[PDB]
Amino acid sequence: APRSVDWREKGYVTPVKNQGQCGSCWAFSATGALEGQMFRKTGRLISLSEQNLVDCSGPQGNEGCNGGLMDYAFQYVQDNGGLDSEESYPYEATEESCKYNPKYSVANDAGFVDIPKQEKALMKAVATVGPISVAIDAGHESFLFYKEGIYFEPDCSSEDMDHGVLVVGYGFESTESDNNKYWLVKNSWGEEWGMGGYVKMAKDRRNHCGIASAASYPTV
Ligand SMILES: *[C@@H](O)[C@H](Cc1ccccc1)NC(=O)[C@@H](NC(=O)OCc1ccccc1)C(C)C
Repeated sequence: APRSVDWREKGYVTPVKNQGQCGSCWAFSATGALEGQMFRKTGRLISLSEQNLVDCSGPQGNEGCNGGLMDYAFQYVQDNGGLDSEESYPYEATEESCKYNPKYSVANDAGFVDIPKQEKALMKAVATVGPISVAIDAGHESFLFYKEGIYFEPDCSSEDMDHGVLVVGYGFESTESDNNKYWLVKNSWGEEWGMGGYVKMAKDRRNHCGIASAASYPTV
């Protein structure tokens, strides 16, 4: 596979968004992965509605601001036959009744692919598919205050993930410890967080923070 991948340079990725004070990371991860696959198919990058998923994907198993799963989000778009754009169905950071309107749907998918729980398998998917939805253990003060460099948290769990994010690539950079590989991760905490809203997470370091444990993408 390539040593370095950055799907932002290919036009697959919208600007960093902000979920606010709502447990809806899973919806931002899902829209990001679907935004990439819709671009792959149509050549048009359109921001998609997280509020659509928060409000409407309950029947697939999601719980709005109280958590959810990207796979469930991908299931909703398939079962629902569409997903509205972000401009038509903007984000309110609160759970409301479903207001989906198919006339403003800009995205569809025919299911989703679960990536084996191997960092090598995740690398193959990022190199060939596009941005991938992943779950990580982000429940550490070090993650809140991250600014730059490769993020490594010794107390991160590979099995207790609590935060959905989007792998848009991977790469390397020389470091003190010679642990130079990283996943390029788009967060949904606004661009003031981290590096323009992005973080470089340690790659090939015992599945750090569980990044390969719950990876998937929509089929478009
Ligand atoms: C990210 O904003 C969100 C925060 C949160 C963590 C734990 C519990 C609630 C909310 N993280 C997730 O949604 C989390 N999902 C998760 O733990 O899946 C289990 C689940 C919880 C609630 C409803 C349905 C499933 C990420 C995506 C792993």
